[PDB]
Amino acid sequence: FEFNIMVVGQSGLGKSTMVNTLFKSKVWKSNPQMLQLHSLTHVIEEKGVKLKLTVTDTPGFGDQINNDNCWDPILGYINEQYEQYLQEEILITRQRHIPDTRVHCCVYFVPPTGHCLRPLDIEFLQRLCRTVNVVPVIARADSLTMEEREAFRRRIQQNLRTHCIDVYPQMCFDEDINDKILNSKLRDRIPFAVVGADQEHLVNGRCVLGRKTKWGIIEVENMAHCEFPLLRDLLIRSHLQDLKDITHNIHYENYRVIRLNES
Ligand SMILES: Nc1nc2c(ncn2[C@@H]2O[C@H](COP(=O)(O)OP(=O)(O)O)[C@@H](O)[C@H]2O)c(=O)[nH]1
Ligand SMILES: [Mg+2]
Repeated sequence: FEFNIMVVGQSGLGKSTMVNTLFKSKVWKSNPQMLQLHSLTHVIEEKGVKLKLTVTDTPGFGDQINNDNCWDPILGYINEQYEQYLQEEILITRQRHIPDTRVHCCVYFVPPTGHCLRPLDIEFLQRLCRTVNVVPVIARADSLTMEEREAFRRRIQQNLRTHCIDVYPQMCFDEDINDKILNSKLRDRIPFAVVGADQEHLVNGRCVLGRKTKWGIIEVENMAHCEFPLLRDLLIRSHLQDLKDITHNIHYENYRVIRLNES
């Protein structure tokens, strides 16, 4: 019943706002200077299904002049959870339920530059997708027009293919034809053009999360405004269990194979 998300990206990309946008979404009838990793856990529920959701907010990388090996604090934390799960699994006397602190999905925030992936993003995504499920998003997508979001999305998809970045949902995990059709529609939308908002607003008799601009409000849970519902339903509803299966059966097993061979 445990599910762990981690937001990863440069500072000023709306990551902390996105953590609050998830934890206060209207899908649920239940309302609820950083320099280290901070995990926020809330045992949420939707329609009679209890879920212990944990979202780990990360400090900003890429803000320094020298950002070489800035991925190691994140890659080190992910491997720590694999190592702790492995040590609990190899004990002679084990716990009846091993606590699952492994990251089941990483949400990587791409700056809305409108150009393409930067060398920093490529190096981070290449090493992240090797050990964890990664779903990239176009951060603060409202800073780009609808036509610019689509063109920027396509160029990123081209960068992911040229640099061999297998992003969730990985095409090598679609067995059923129904999965091949549903996931192909998702990969066409990744990276999601997301917009975050932790502020509520009264919009004609409805309470909604949104960003207040000059000529209206950007309802973040409205598909006609942004693609946050696509990211939200993937993580919480449609692909929650599949993310946990791939984390356990693929990523953790790969870590286990390496550790037991070098031992
Ligand atoms: N245009 C736009 N601005 C946003 C969005 N989300 C957050 N912001 C703004 O970005 C600023 C910093 O956001 P924050 O969540 O702290 O970014 P973080 O450093 O990655 O955690 C805030 O002033 C927010 O108002 C968004 O979806 N669109
Ligand atoms: Mg933040």
